[PDB]
Amino acid sequence: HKCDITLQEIIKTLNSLTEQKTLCTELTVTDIFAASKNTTEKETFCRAATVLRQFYSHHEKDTRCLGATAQQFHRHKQLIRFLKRLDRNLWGLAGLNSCPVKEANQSTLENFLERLKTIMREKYSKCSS
Amino acid sequence: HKCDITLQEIIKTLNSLTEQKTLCTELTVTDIFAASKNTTEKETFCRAATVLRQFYSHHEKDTRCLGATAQQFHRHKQLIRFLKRLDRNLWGLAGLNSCPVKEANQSTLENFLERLKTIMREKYSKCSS
Repeated sequence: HKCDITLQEIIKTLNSLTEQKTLCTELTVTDIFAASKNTTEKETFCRAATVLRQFYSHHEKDTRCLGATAQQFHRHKQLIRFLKRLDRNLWGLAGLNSCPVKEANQSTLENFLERLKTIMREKYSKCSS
Repeated sequence: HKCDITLQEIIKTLNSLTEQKTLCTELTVTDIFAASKNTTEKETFCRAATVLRQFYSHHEKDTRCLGATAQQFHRHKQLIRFLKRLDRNLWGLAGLNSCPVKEANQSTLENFLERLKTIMREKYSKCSS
């Protein structure tokens, strides 16, 4: 499903995420957008899903991210919860579960989500205009 | 040719370009990096070459870019001259001349060159480590 409402759902989760700033948004994921050989939309999504799942799963109980204050902690749980939401939407959208993340270069989660946001709006615009 | 010295030559031209700031680096090229379906390394290069050639060719004698002072003019010619150098290196590297730039979203040349720079360092690292 390409022009599915799942898209607006990924876009809405992306929107919230790219605003929320917390201790963990500076940590790095494998820049699956540093490729030149390329894969395919389904692959691409499974891959972006793969790094995202690895991340929150590696940073759910991370001491560097848990936050000192209550305001910090709320942000982290919001981060983890929405990262899971993005993941849920991207897995079913891909319909894949096979992923060769052969990329070496890392990208901060922040700049990663910004790039995902762009790629998704490209999909969206191609689904209307 | 993948692990060719042509790579260091693209990387060196990229390095200079991403430092030089002129009136025209805020103008937009077709974000050929906004794709999800993907193409291939050869294709990718022909495409990045395609947008780059369209750009300098559309902005060589652009009134908005020519610059008032002498210092401004020097920068523009340096911009145009190196954009041509990047193009020369990317065309032969691709070995292609067929390009379907079906992307709608635009990216500022500045943020475009930064992304090319990243993709190229990925190639470079895969050629050594």
